[PDB]
Amino acid sequence: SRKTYTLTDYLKNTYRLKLYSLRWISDHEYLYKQENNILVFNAEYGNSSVFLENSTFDEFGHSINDYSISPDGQFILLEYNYVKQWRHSYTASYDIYDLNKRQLITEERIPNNTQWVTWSPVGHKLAYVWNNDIYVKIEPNLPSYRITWTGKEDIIYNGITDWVYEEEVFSAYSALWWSPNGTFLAYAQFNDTEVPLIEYSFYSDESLQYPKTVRVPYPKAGAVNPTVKFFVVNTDSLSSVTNATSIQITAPASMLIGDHYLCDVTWATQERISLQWLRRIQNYSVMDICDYDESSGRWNCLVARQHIEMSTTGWVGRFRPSEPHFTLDGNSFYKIISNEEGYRHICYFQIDKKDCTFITKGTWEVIGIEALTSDYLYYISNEYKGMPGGRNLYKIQLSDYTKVTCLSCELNPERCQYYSVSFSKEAKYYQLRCSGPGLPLYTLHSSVNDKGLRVLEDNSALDKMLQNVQMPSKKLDFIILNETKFWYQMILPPHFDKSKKYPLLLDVYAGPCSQKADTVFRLNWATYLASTENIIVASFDGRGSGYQGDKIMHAINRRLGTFEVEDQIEAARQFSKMGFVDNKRIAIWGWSYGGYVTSMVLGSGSGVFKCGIAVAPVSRWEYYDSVYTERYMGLPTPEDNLDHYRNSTVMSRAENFKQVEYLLIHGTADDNVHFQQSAQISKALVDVGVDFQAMWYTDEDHGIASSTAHQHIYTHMSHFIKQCFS
Amino acid sequence: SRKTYTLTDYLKNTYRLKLYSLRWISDHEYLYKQENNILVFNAEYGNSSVFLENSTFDEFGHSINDYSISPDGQFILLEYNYVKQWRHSYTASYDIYDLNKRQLITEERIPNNTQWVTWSPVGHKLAYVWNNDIYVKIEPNLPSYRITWTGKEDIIYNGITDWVYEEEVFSAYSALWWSPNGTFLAYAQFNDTEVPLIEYSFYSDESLQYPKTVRVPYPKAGAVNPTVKFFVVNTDSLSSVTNATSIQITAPASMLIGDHYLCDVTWATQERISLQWLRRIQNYSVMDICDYDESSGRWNCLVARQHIEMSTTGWVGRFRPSEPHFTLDGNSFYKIISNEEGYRHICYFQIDKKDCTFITKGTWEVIGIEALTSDYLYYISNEYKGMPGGRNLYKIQLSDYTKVTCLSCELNPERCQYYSVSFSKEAKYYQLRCSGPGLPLYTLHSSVNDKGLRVLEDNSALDKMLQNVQMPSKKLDFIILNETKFWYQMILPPHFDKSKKYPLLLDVYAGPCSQKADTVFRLNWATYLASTENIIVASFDGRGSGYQGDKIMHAINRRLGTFEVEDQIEAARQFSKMGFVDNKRIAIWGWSYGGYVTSMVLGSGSGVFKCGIAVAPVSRWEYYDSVYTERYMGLPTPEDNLDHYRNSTVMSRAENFKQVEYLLIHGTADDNVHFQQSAQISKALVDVGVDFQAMWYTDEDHGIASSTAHQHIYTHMSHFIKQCFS
Ligand SMILES: *C(N)[C@@H]1CC[C@H](C#C)N1C(=O)CNC1(C)CCN(c2cc(C(=O)O)ccn2)CC1
Repeated sequence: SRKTYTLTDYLKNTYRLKLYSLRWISDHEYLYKQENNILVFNAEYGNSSVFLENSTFDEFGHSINDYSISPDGQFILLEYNYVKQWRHSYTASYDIYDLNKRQLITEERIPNNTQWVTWSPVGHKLAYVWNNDIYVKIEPNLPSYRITWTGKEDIIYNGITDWVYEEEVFSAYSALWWSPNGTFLAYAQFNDTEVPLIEYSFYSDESLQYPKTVRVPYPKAGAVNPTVKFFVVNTDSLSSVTNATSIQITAPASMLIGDHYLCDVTWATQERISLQWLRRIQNYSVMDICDYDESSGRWNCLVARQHIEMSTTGWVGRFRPSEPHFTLDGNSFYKIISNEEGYRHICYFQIDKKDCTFITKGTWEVIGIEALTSDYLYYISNEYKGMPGGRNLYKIQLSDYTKVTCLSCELNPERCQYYSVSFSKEAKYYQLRCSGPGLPLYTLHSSVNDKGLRVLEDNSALDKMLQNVQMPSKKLDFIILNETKFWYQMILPPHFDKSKKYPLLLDVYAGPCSQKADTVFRLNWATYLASTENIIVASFDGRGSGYQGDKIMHAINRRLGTFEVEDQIEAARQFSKMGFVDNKRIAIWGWSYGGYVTSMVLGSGSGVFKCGIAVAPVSRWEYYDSVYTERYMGLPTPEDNLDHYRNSTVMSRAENFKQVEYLLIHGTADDNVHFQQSAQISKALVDVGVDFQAMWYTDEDHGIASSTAHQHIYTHMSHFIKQCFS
Repeated sequence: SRKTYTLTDYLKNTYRLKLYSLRWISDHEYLYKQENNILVFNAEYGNSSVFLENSTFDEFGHSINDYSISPDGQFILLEYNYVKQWRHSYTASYDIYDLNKRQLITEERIPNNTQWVTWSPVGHKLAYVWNNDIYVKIEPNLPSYRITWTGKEDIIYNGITDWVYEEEVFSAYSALWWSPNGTFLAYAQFNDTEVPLIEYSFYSDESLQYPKTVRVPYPKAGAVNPTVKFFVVNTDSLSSVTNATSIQITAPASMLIGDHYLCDVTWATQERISLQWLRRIQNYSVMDICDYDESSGRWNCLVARQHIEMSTTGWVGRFRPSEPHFTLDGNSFYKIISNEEGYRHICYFQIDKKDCTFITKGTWEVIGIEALTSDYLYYISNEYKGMPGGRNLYKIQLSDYTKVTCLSCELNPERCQYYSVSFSKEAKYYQLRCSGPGLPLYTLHSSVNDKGLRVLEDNSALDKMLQNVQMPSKKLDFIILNETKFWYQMILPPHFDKSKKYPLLLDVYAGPCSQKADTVFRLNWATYLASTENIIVASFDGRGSGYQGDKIMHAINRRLGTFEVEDQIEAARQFSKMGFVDNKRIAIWGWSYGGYVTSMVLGSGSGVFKCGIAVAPVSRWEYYDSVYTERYMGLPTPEDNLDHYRNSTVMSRAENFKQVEYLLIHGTADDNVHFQQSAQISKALVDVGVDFQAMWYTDEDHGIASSTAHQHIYTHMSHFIKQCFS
């Protein structure tokens, strides 16, 4: 009939998804920014007004890529001169616009090249980092107060994370946390003094005669890690002639005994803060609860009021220990932890009591706690229909755990099976975001009766466009591997005929706690391969997968590169045994961890796969960062796990590549997974006489996301797959 | 018929060429090494004896990769622990062996990591460089005399060249010159203090956790160059307590006025040395002839003995001003210079007279002066049959320039048209080396009558093998473009049929003063392409080509990337008009300058070529080194030749690559043509949306010559060509 979803539709993004990104400014109003003007909406009735006109800054003389209204409704922080750094960090220029007098504050403005900026939770206080030092501005137009003086590029970081903490433990650039009402400002300091540096070339624009060398503090497995220190300062007792005084919170002793990390800071009350520490051997973590001492000024963390979280089967937390949610009086909290059965559920704690109480249970897991009222506890879980790849919002009554209600399950079971949620300040209202299996659906509700107020966006426009295109379908099912069931998904070509034999591409990631089989609606490269090239694209969640309990997830503990690749191979082998797969044309590909798995599978000598594509893969764990690698592999020492670090490299399987067609791709400026990793893969293949294909992307990083490089890499990969299958 | 010359034959070197490398130790004898022992031959009769048995060093305990017998016959220098650096430079360990007492010297031995070592020209003195300083040994077993104390890594070089001087001017690591009888030791000192560094990553073995950054002083076009100083020391006037005094030889003023180079040093007599200096604008060069002053100890270079060499059409010399050949008394000399008609011929000079007298003339060129007696001057030229691609030995009478005799022309006109020669100490005997077009043939002759004494090697063995294989044929001919004729060669498939239409591969280099069409016999990749794949491999010498006079060579002055690439297109366009060429399958490939040209040709938008391969190409001249680049391009300033520098880049033609299949290959540790150059090419292609093939070779340099890499790249390229043509 009509056309198919082509490679150009994907690259040029002709079929666009509509979103509904709102920013709650209260328990009743949210701002719905548009391509032009920002509106303010009344959640209850839906009426709206204009918060500030698009023309308001026609003559700002700079392109504004982001705004950040103070919790005051009094000021607007304007971000411009954006310059991306790593995955989360970046620098920019900031201007404060006074909403009152509609004037642009021109005095004592924030420095250019500022690293981080954030308002206080309540007032209009400002805290920012610049040149690695922390500054506080009690008033938009008032002079700033330097809180720290030790900041030093690539060495001492105050209020901001270094490379590894940004990527692997905080997933943020910021390392500062205001107290509930803004009185205190807590921050972290990182010392990269002896951390080795990764060095690589950056060629820049053509006009650069000499390539520059980029050097950054990056600790590879087994190397010297950065050290951290926590501090708290009172933003009210700050003079303007005396240097602010920061109180350091240290220990615990079970942590200070060796290398450790700071993996979480959460304020309980206005004078109570919780901190979670993790040993370098991420087997054991400790939460300290510290209270402010009025007539002392310092903070005390009572031993006995601390809680230990450890595992004997694997590491702690999914990626790190979960975050606690404190009750009004801060004398108790709720947090996700692994069951005695290995399933993650909500445990209820009394700050001075060792044993907690699980308020949920079952062979499913709580993905996260979304909101806590004195009445109910709202959380997301994959309980419904026993599908680990589904996400639903549930509320449990704190007075009767026996009373848990599903708020998303039945809204539209056919179209919606994967939800995310966004509550207002007091959780009076909430916005549900459905992202599959049907077209993304955004709606608004009220917590009191859980009444559906209205549809914010149903993507009806895209719906109309897609009915004139031959789209692929998605199969989400499971297979059985010795007692246990493992899920998978397959993007099936239009007019799928189970009688016919199709070529198959295994799309892989498979890193610990990952999930490639779900109910999410996507418009990606796989859509095109299936719609236009009639290729089945499958993904399988084997041992190591998350959201299914620890027996499965911790199965690859200390053994990266074993079961998770073997299982990907076993899936393929079983997919071909379903009858609609041409086992002479089965390929595999992945990015980053997926690149590692792809390479390991292709070098396994299974002969199952004809060809494969590895994009920015890890080739050996000693090349990757410590925080992530060590979490699963332990330490690369003969006393610990060295032997396996050495047995799970790609280069040792070089000889086996003689049987396959391989495409190795990598960005030269990858700061995460260093080009080095592929450099060594290609070298081992050359030393063994194996022919293969390669492609480097100069000055591109781990995402290979610039507009041009992105279109080029997927175009190159399409050709490779088409050639391998035709 | 039987079999063909396969890719494996080329890669595994199954069909070995034999050589007869001899070393003249006197005017009557020479040394001829064997895989085992070294023999000594009597040129007159041919009888030989063993100089030193192979077993001699059975239990040396070290793999010796090179020997060096003193011009004494008394000692043998043993080279081991060899470690390569750039094209000519390398470090190693050295042990001396006393052939007199057949003892291994163990006292005061040469240090490890020695950068260079050389015997004096007559006795058994030794001069070596270590840690950038010069040392002298009057006796193999005696304490060494330090000569210099300024040596500093990557900064000050004594006795050895820096990167650019090694590659572009001296084509050697060595920068020290012994006087004829060994009395004086002259050397050059290089200062790279402000020379920018090229930096690139070296991955090393898999075990290396953090990649290393290599940094070498390398001046790119227009950058700050290294400065040079010259000194001469009397190695007979050394105490053992006094830090020997080096006498500096400075200027000339016409040189000191700005940036310049030392491009040649030649000793005239025991007390007369000659130096040649060149302006950074390699248009003007001054030669100084200096004399040792007995009651001064210093050296004086009399203006009046200095000769100037300059050019108005281009640069001076083929790659540098030619070297002088002095008559016994050092009162006059001969050297190859450009004619008034633009052809290089031998000119005769009186050391104190400005004007010289050409002793040869014609529309052909003297390639080199090989020997000089009181009676004759022997030289190589391409006069015979008027074909620029042939080489023959000639001897001219000093009494009558009218009497020039060809000593190789007729020895075997069918088999031999390309000669080189090696004279004995007093030119009483000489060995001729025919390297094509037939199999290489080595013979001996006596100068008195020019009588052939005997055949040294005729490669009869290799001849027997090759008869049982279908070898390709070689056609050397020319075409005519506007009055002028340009030569070309084609490797033709076995049983070539001018009626049939064959696919054509244009093997290109085309650098200024290059020659790809000659009568040399070669067993290489092209041999495989033609023999086994039936592909015609052609090469064309257009504008910029050498050995045909300046009109042709200087055509591209200040204009690289113009006529030389255009002509290569014209040649293909001309070949495809001979009838035995499938104009639908014309490919092109090259290395270094050939890579550059191939890239410019593929980006020309000519429509003539279907695909191409560029290996380690130059992409824009500002990225290449100053000495070579500025020699033809001048300086990259708006006051000089900047506009053309910006007009001859490969990336400006990115768009046009849409019409061809391109393969970009580059070693990552290329210290000569930096990976950066291919990195900017790939970026321009990505940014323009052009698809292509690439392949990097980790830790490989300009030659990509490691055993495995070499086999790998030719295998990869073969697949590419085969695919493009089948
Ligand atoms: C590739 N994925 C590399 C090598 C293998 C290892 C894994 C898995 N890699 C990492 O980069 C590890 N770091 C994390 C776990 C990658 C996934 N991740 C993440 C975060 C966001 C976000 O918005 O915060 C988005 C996508 N992926 C967290 C870091």
